[PDB]
Amino acid sequence: DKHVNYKVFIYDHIRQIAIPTTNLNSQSSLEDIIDESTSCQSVSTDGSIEIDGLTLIHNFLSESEESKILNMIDTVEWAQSQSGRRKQDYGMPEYADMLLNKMSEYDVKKLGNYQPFEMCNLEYEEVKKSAIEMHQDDMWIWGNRLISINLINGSVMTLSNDNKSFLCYVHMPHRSLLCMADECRYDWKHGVLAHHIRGRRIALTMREAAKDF
Repeated sequence: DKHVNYKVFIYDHIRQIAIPTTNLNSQSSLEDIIDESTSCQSVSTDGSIEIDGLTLIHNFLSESEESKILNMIDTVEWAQSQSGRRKQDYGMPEYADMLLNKMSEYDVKKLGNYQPFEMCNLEYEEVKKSAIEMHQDDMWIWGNRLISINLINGSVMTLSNDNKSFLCYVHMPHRSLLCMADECRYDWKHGVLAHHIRGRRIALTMREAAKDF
């Protein structure tokens, strides 16, 4: 753990702020996150922070929508990625248009006007011990908003801030959408630890370019 002596926060999806907690650590179990995530509303705002650009929307997809998408996903072949992951590189998929619209309908200001260069499905699997390390995309090549939709199972998106030694867990439930922009995009690195994966999960990624080139 690089985050062993970090200050750990939990994201309150209702108040849309990160509360510090002593009940979590850098090696917290997936259950610990969920219990703290649902119990942090009554906790004090003392020491809390606001992470501008972090947008979690519960139940972004319905079960019909998800089922339709998952069936279309599995027709296409899976490539090999790193750290026990697989991928499908796309823009091309028919279900992209739908997702872009729903994103605009919920919020035209933030999630509208979105033309991503890449749309990528990232398959996780508990048995492979799939994961993605803490990292950040360069602002000179990659743009503002990073979308991620939780298919099959939810998980936890771990955020870090090295300059301030802040660790933050965002519980992403089944069929939730996480948009990462602004501060969250540019001042925080993001990752998903192996012990936060429940069975199989497919993260439906999107990302826009910084420039047309």
